[PDB]
Amino acid sequence: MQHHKVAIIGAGAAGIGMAITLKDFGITDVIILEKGTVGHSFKHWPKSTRTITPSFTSNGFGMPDMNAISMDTSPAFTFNEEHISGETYAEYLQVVANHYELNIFENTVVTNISADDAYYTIATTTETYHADYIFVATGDYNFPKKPFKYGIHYSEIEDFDNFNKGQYVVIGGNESGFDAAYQLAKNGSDIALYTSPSVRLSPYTRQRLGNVIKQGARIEMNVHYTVKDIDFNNGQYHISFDSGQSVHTPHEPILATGFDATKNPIVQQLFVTTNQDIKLTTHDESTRYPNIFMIGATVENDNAKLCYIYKFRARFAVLAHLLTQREGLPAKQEVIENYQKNQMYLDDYSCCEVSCTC
Amino acid sequence: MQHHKVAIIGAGAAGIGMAITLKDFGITDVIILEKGTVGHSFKHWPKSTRTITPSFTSNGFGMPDMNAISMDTSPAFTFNEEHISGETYAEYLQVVANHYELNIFENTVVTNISADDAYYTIATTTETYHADYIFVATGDYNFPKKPFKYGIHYSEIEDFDNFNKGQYVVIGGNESGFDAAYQLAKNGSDIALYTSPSVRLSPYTRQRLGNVIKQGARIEMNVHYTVKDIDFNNGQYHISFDSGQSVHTPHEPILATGFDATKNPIVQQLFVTTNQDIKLTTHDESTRYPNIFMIGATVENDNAKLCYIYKFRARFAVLAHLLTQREGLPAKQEVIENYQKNQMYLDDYSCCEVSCTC
Ligand SMILES: Cc1cc2nc3c(=O)[nH]c(=O)nc-3n(C[C@H](O)[C@H](O)[C@H](O)COP(=O)(O)OP(=O)(O)OC[C@H]3O[C@@H](n4cnc5c(N)ncnc54)[C@H](O)[C@@H]3O)c2cc1C
Ligand SMILES: Cc1cc2nc3c(=O)[nH]c(=O)nc-3n(C[C@H](O)[C@H](O)[C@H](O)COP(=O)(O)OP(=O)(O)OC[C@H]3O[C@@H](n4cnc5c(N)ncnc54)[C@H](O)[C@@H]3O)c2cc1C
Repeated sequence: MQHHKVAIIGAGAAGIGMAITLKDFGITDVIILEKGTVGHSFKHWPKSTRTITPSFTSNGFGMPDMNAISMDTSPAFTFNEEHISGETYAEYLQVVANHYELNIFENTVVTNISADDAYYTIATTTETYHADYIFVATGDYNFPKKPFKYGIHYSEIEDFDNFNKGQYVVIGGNESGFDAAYQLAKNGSDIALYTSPSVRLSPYTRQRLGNVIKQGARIEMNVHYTVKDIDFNNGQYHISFDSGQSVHTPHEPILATGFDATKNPIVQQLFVTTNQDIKLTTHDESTRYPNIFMIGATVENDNAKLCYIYKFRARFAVLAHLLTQREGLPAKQEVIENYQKNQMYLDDYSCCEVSCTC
Repeated sequence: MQHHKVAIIGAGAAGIGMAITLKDFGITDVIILEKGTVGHSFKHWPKSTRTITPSFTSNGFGMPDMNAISMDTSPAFTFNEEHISGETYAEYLQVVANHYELNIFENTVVTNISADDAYYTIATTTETYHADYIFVATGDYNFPKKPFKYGIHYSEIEDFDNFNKGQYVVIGGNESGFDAAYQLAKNGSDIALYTSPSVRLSPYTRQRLGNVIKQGARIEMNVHYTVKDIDFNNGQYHISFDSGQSVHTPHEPILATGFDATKNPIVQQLFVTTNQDIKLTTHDESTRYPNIFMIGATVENDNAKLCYIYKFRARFAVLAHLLTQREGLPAKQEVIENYQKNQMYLDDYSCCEVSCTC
């Protein structure tokens, strides 16, 4: 019934962060609608997965803990950990949501959003809600890319310890693929990795991988290979490539293949989704519906992929301000200045240009 | 002979960083005078010591790698490491010094600085130099606190592996003391730690310490003890405390006791050094001599201890600007704005107030 100012779809990193930022800009009539519980995606990381980005409570001197979604919070503070488990990060989001008294509705699958006269109407599996501004914060963890007949996606592994010691193949040479190799190899398995790469790799994964290898771990990498299909016959898996002889392997291959936000129905209803790409204005706004915005790790602008918390969280306050100006309210320059001083006001993508001189 | 604009005493983290920042503000007639080689202190860390602060190349999106001493550099970039060895950090400072073409004079022990009419005169063991502005960047690693008859200071250990497996005592329950315990315990020794503390500890050291302990390591901590003296008699070391029965131990105790910058002759000549405290103006300037400043980890203001790279490096550009204004040159607002945007313009200590809400 209520004519809410804001509805945020999804109570993940981006939705919780955005709700806190909106509060700082004086916007409190905000509901968050979540299909599972706060931090759903993080709770479904494999058990051993840790953030590659390290948490340190540098919050006082100009940059908040890189994994924090608000200026005054820090997983390193709450948990005394540097590399955070998904389970711990879910709890971080719960601790922060409880503290800032966010109005969140769990176990509510948003099914349809449409325009009415005075607001947007939000159909869910629970009840209907209404709001002026919508922040689509739905991510993509539930839409992993599974292009072949077989293969276990990284996102569907509960615990790499459940795999018996043996011979495994990993497809995708990225952060998750090398993590998969490292998790399996640390338990004594032999891994073959096929990739479309160690040069793009974060220090955390690079050092962990290098240490098990330096200690004799058997991890091999084949570097100019693209998988055509995976089939199962004659008691084993057969990986066929575009250019190259097929390969056979005893256990199901692990796919570190990525995800696709355009597969989300809500994204399809609210944005132009031309080609696995979500079209947004320079203010992260839908080009179809006004006052509908996209937030989180799925925001790409080909001036920045925004896939890290420390990147996508810098947009929150830029949108909160825009919202206050469209509402005819004065600019909250005390607040805008805190965000700017703490690296959380990315208003110009021209200066996201990341490159070191040596 | 030359009437230099600037002389920086010390080519450590702070001296190299300050020279690069001065260059960005258009001040290039800068000499750096170093008693050893670039990064001398780091080269004399114990071999196993790593920065507790993690390096990640976040440089593009508003905060440079926390261990970097300039905006456009990153040990994570150059070395693909997160927790940096002292040896690697020395090389980082050398790579950056070579790239920015700093004018550095190694193996030059500065012995005396005094006022002349048109500039300051700098007596060294090599030759005499002259400069308008002096940045005292001498640190304190060579003045460890050794208050007892015996004890091996943490800073004088080359390699914790050289200690035979056995029974050790560590005095001081801080980052270095817990590192000492962890290094010895990981090689199977039993450690007794005496402290004036795990709550102040960084995530990196907390997790490493907790892991060896969880794996059965024998590390014990006695928490309300102050060492009076250490003596050696009857084949062993005797630790006597203010309040408490003495203790006896077979090997020389390891002191994680800290350092004292006021023991440096150059600091004594240029600052009021009342009580292990160095008196500075709100612009890090000497209260005795104008245009003489203190930079680095030794700058404390009881509004901030500035003992971390990410803290003390934020003062560089504030001083560089002050210098340009005293020179009657226009404010370089392009530069001032880069520094401000990258968390490296700490002009007001009132906002160094570090405290998380949860
Ligand atoms: C394995 C892995 C490791 C990562 N490691 C790092 C790291 O080291 N550092 C870093 O900065 N980032 C990391 N990330 C990247 C990024 O931070 C995460 O993807 C993060 O989850 C992005 O946050 P989000 O809010 O955009 O999405 P999510 O956290 O996925 O939140 C989306 C939420 O919306 C909900 N939802 C979806 N559809 C609906 C609907 N129809 N109705 C209601 N609710 C819905 C979901 O249940 C979910 O909780 C990692 C990601 C992955 C997958
Ligand atoms: C063991 C240890 C671990 C640390 N870990 C971290 C970390 O995790 N993260 C972090 O941010 N900081 C860390 N630090 C804190 C701080 O960053 C270091 O102390 C750092 O060395 C400070 O840099 P500096 O330039 O002020 O001093 P220094 O690096 O010590 O530089 C001073 C230089 O001046 C030279 N010098 C001294 N006297 C003279 C003279 N008379 N004439 C010419 N040259 C002279 C010296 O040779 C030396 O090279 C750590 C420090 C120690 C001791």
